[PDB]
Amino acid sequence: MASMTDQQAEARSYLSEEMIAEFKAAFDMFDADGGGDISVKELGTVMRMLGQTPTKEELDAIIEEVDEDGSGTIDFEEFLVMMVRQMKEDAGGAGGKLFDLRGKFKRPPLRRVRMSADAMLKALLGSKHKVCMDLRANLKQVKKEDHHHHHH
Ligand SMILES: C#Cc1cnc2nc(O)n(C(CC)CC)c2n1
Ligand SMILES: [Ca+2]
Repeated sequence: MASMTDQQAEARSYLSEEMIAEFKAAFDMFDADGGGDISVKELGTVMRMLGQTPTKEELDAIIEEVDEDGSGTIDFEEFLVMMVRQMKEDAGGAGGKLFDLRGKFKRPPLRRVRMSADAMLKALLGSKHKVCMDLRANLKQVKKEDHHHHHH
């Protein structure tokens, strides 16, 4: 835990103390059994609950690209990286788009599309979301060396 060379450490460092305190409630979003690991099913349930409707392949992919253990599983730090992923690409991503083409007040609705991490957390947490969403990034990014090959 001292030799920070993983993606979880980054996630933990890209957030803020009070915001992490709010993320504590994230376990309640689905609530497996009061203490357990979450899989594509459980996760897919919560995310489809916001109106979106993807495939298991989508769920696995987003977890796999961050899963260093080679097993998509959500967990203490594994959960954290998930939440940061949406805000990460929204702040500094390449190709990632919320499909928003109107940055105004009379803008389109939820549309059941990939919206901001803020909007989703507001729905997932059930309006408990009040912390300031600050993703520590800038106008700098590059290609990652992360590319896995395995099918389960
Ligand atoms: C629950 C949940 C959750 C948390 N963090 C995410 N970051 C993402 O990109 N997603 C989905 C789209 C909402 C990927 C398909 C995330 N779902
Ligand atoms: Ca895992």
